[PDB]
Amino acid sequence: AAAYWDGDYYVKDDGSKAQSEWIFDNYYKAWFYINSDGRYSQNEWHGNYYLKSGGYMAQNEWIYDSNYKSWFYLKSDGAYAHQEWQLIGNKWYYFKKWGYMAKSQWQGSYFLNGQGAMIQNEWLYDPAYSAYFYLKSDGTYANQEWQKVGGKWYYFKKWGYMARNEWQGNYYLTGSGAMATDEVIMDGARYIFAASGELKEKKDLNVGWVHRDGKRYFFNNREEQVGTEHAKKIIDISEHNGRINDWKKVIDENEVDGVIVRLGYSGKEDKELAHNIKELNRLGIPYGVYLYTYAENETDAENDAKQTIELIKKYNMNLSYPIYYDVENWEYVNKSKRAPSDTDTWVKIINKYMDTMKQAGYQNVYVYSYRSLLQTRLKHPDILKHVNWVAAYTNALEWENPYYSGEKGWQYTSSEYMKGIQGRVDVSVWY
Ligand SMILES: C[N+](C)(C)CCO
Ligand SMILES: C[N+](C)(C)CCO
Ligand SMILES: C[N+](C)(C)CCO
Ligand SMILES: C[N+](C)(C)CCO
Ligand SMILES: C[N+](C)(C)CCO
Ligand SMILES: C[N+](C)(C)CCO
Ligand SMILES: C[N+](C)(C)CCO
Ligand SMILES: [Cl-]
Ligand SMILES: [Cl-]
Repeated sequence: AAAYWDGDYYVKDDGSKAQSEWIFDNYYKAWFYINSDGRYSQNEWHGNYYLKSGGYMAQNEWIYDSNYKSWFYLKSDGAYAHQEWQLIGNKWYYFKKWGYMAKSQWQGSYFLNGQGAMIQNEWLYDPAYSAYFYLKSDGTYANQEWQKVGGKWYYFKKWGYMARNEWQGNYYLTGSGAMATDEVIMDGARYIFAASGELKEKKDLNVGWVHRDGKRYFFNNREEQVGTEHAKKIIDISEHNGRINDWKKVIDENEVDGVIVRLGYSGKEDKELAHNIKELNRLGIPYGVYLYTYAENETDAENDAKQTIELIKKYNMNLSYPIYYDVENWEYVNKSKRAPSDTDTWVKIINKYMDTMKQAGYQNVYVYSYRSLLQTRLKHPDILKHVNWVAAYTNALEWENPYYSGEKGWQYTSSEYMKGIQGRVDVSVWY
């Protein structure tokens, strides 16, 4: 025996201490870097190599470096992988310049997940491109082709963008991207598809707001009249519609009878509320208001009512339509919290909001929600008695409420285009 460790120092085959050099220890079967001070490197990098705790050079292994806040992979010769792909534990990883593992990002036509692994047979919504992509079996994005995914057909355009609300040859991609296999009503027409997706027939329809025999009516997509000649066209607006440049233009050109204006959501005022109220008041356009709730309990509900009342007085609101508690299956952007799923909690929440508003002197207060929620979570006599504005973007509402009787609204669309407004608009028929 000749060469040996002496504390932090290494004595070579001769009598001399190692200095500024790599040594291979046959006992450990490992490489070590000895520094200019004669001591082994550990828990640190030397050029392309990482020396682990105790000095051992990393080889064929992952290292997480807390200083760089990144994973690195040391190859068979110990050098860090960089600007290259590596197959490790039967998954593909990509290493960027300086060895940083790619994560939650594209590398050309491939996408690396939060763990660094190349994704395969997976949907990806990328906010950076504002669209859906599908990573195929080989990891590359679907491109200028059909893919059958989860038992349904989707079409991918140039650069991988999932087709939606559009045609591809004889096939129509619906809003979810899924190929139409039934019927689609659009363009004032009914499109009938084979179960296999090819268009079979188009039939023109009597639908929407129609002026007929000297009067105006609303027809649902089943070609059924909703209400009478006095049916009203009500839009609902928020900061999400942007700044409305010319309110009078919107009203006249689109024959709009009234507006429900977003107050905001629990704890925050809508950015366009001040402007919208100023203009609607100035022009004497009839309006009501709504608040999107993130309530979890009666305390939140009371706070919602307090907020509502504060805003009404602040902006001198003149309410021709009701105050609406907009109740949906809410979820925090960060997913930390979501709406209570039980009916009894919502009975408490909704009635606390109503009671608080009523005690404050506001007697024209109702609930808005979606048909699906009203059939399930919100299906209770003490909730339904307050519901007179229902959303269902369907061919007919086909929903009865035994607990409310009187004037009511059906929000039949969130995709209408109107003169004087940028982008899509929510519209209701009031009857
Ligand atoms: C491997 N060293 C000898 C350098 C340290 C472990 O005792
Ligand atoms: C090159 N080293 C000596 C640093 C180790 C094995 O490649
Ligand atoms: C691996 N890094 C390049 C990030 C540091 C070592 O030189
Ligand atoms: C170590 N990674 C998390 C980077 C990949 C292996 O699961
Ligand atoms: C290594 N690549 C990612 C380029 C191909 C594996 O499918
Ligand atoms: C999928 N895109 C082509 C749009 C970007 C990533 O390569
Ligand atoms: C594209 N998906 C099928 C994942 C849903 C779209 O909303
Ligand atoms: Cl390297
Ligand atoms: Cl619904």
